[PDB]
Amino acid sequence: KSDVKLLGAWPSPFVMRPRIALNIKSVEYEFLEETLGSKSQLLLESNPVHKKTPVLIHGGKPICESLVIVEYIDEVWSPGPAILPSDPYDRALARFWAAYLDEKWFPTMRNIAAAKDEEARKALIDQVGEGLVLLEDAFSKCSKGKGFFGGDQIGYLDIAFGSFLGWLRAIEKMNGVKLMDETRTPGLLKWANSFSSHPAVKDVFPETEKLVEFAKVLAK
Repeated sequence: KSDVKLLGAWPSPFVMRPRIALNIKSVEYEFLEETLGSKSQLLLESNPVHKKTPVLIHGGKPICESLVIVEYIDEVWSPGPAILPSDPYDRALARFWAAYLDEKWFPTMRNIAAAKDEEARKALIDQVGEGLVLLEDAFSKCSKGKGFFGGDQIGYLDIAFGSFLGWLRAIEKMNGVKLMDETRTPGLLKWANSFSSHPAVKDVFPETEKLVEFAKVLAK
């Protein structure tokens, strides 16, 4: 446990990702929580560049960036279940879509809240919805009719996309929209229960109402 420490604000999609990976590999670790109102001194010297979490500390060495940490964990604990696909092409697709999610989709969803007008807001929501259609199609190709983006087994892209599910539902609820439905995202609807119920996920997965009430705390 003391060999592996995870620095993280909570709740957070990015912090959730290494927690799931560690769970998949059955790795004991201590969770160091960053508390609201200040950056810890350990954070400031572990991640001096970005000053944010997650930071995995493995034998007093810091690894930053949530996806970089997931692949680090996959590689170091290579005995355990594979997190990334084994085929080079499948891995490239998995990395491609996680990058899309982090650089384009989630920033767009998070911008909804800051929209100035109802037109701007609607535009953003439409864009989040179109990204889901893209992700439904990616799920079809990646899953091959199995449970997960990773196939029969939870994988890297499940972790990247699933980490945001709680925030997707909160923003759906708070904006009064259904972005993920049976007509346009039937596979993702099913996968979202498979993911959130997964043994390596369910104890670190947030109640939607929790995140809604928490967004209201943050509003300061």
